[PDB]
Amino acid sequence: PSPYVEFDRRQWRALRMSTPLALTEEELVGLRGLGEQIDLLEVEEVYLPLARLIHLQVAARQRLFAATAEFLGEPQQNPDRPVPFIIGVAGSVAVGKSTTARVLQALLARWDHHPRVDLVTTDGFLYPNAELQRRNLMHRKGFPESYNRRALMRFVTSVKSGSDYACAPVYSHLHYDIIPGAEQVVRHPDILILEGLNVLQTGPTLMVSDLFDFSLYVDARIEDIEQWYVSRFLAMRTTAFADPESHFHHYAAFSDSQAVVAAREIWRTINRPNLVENILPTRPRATLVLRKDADHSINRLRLRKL
Amino acid sequence: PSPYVEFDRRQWRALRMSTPLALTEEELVGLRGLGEQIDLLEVEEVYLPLARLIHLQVAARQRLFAATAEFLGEPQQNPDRPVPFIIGVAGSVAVGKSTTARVLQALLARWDHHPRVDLVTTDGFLYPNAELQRRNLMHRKGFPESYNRRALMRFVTSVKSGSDYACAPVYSHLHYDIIPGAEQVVRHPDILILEGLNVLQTGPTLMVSDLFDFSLYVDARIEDIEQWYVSRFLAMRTTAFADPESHFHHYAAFSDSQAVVAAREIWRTINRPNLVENILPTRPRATLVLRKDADHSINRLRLRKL
Ligand SMILES: C[C@H](NC(=O)c1ccccc1C(F)(F)F)c1nnc(SCCOc2ccc(F)cc2)n1Cc1ccc(F)cc1
Ligand SMILES: C[C@H](NC(=O)c1ccccc1C(F)(F)F)c1nnc(SCCOc2ccc(F)cc2)n1Cc1ccc(F)cc1
Repeated sequence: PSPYVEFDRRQWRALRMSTPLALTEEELVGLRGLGEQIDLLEVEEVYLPLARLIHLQVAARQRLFAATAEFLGEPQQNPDRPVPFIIGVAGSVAVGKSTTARVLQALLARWDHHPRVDLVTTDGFLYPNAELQRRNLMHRKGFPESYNRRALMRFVTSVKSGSDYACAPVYSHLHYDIIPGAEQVVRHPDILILEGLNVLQTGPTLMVSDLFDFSLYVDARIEDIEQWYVSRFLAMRTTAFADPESHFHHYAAFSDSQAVVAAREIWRTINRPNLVENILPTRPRATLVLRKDADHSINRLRLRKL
Repeated sequence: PSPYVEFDRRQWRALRMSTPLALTEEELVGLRGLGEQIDLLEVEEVYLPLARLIHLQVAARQRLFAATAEFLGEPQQNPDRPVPFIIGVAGSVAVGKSTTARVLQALLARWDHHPRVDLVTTDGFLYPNAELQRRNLMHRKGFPESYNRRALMRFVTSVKSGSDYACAPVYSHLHYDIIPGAEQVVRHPDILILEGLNVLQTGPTLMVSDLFDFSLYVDARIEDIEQWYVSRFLAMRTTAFADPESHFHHYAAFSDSQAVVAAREIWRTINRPNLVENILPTRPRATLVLRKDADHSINRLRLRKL
């Protein structure tokens, strides 16, 4: 006996969920438009039921806000609407956190209950390269201490406060650095998705996940993520690495075989250990774990018992 | 702005609040049953409203479980009813956690949504004195490592799993040790309250506060808790210390003056440092912070915005 309800591919797919849960052609066009060669069959058979389950929790939290406001005879110091409902998205580099997150942002905005949905990545809260250097942490980008934890906690707290205005900094992956002067403004959305390696990480004191209303961990066999990491790396030889401004131009194209080999070594030396030491242990902390098989198709969902 | 809604005493009192909330006389009689000279005016004027607020969260969770079971077309692997709703209660030694906990236990069982409310203290998860010897930890009794944290995690996990049967050990304060062979059995309650110094403490992997649905922190100025710790040590001269089976039986023989000196020492040397290091840093992780005046009456509630 476990604290999770477990579903295989078959039962999950088996949309007994008696909304004829099917997207329209307008929407499917829109969803192509996040093109990580996105498989619209998974969006409709898997991510749509998931947006639905999460929808039930957001709507529940919204009536609990109403009932509670009514009970407290709605006094001045109580807010006028619910604060943003915050979803955390965690997993290894290259498992597809960002794609999952973008898809949920899109699906969840479909309901009139919560149409304004924001997405922030914790990437924006890494220390600038210059600062990482000052601390001797360059070889540790994406490990817990390479993030300005205070700023990230201030950011999320302010969002949970129901501020009209919360600012995050912006990270360019192209430049391998924080963009000086850039800011993403978040203005009391109904939902805010927060995606990052570290979102479910444990801290001595108050931590970001203490402000999450729901959380998701994207999982896969460690070997399978290695393969996805390697492939994205070779593929980047065009798209990004090719660009002159790319911090990683000194790789831009140096033999497929030698790119495989370097990718494997960056994986084994940085990203894989960050996974074992720091990310995987946060897995049992998620409300929902999604396990994908070799070709990114979901084969197992574990959902915390309500 | 902050993540908290704040009430002072008068505001909380003002139960012109959308429902009449008064206790009946059979209720007030029952509530005297634990009447360590319980202030029954506070019980009806502060704790009743507090239990109502919590009830709203319990009932929300019950509906969400049903809306969710129906969306999932109710599978064999989803449980038939909600699993226990778990409330944590934390704060210093002598701050009145146990009283607080016992007053919400009886009050919450008032509603037919959730009549079966249990109470467990984490004291039952301290290592027995003998195992605490092997480890050189007798001087750290009540510090995070004096607990069998693995068994405490297993116990709370098993309850959140909806199992019919979960056993906690039993601590005797009289004998200053775990009673060998004795067990408290928990059998799928609607609500389980978990009271302890350590309930909201952080750790690297999964931690018990992950499995909570609501949590309370009982608060006061450190001066005042010292005053209550001291008063209770003196008072115990007559009561528990007087028992000849009392592990602290030699404390019965203490003059007032000697008792003040000794109590003041145990405090400023063991309990006060535990408060400052391990217990007080957990205060912002609570859903609700109850602050008490020197006289034991509540004077601030801080509640997390919904
Ligand atoms: C460790 C570093 N981490 C990140 O850049 C990073 C840091 C924080 C969040 C995400 C990421 C990212 F997804 F991009 F991997 C990394 N992990 N992979 C690389 S290569 C440049 C980015 O390339 C890829 C390749 C595949 C991929 F799936 C995502 C990004 N780096 C930069 C780097 C290369 C060599 C070296 F010796 C030190 C660093
Ligand atoms: C630090 C210790 N803590 C625990 O026993 C303990 C451990 C876990 C939870 C609760 C408690 C308790 F509240 F009872 F204090 C303690 N704190 N107070 C004492 S004296 C016996 C219990 O007396 C009181 C006195 C006041 C009070 F509010 C609660 C308990 N001890 C045992 C002890 C005495 C002398 C010495 F040198 C070392 C230890």
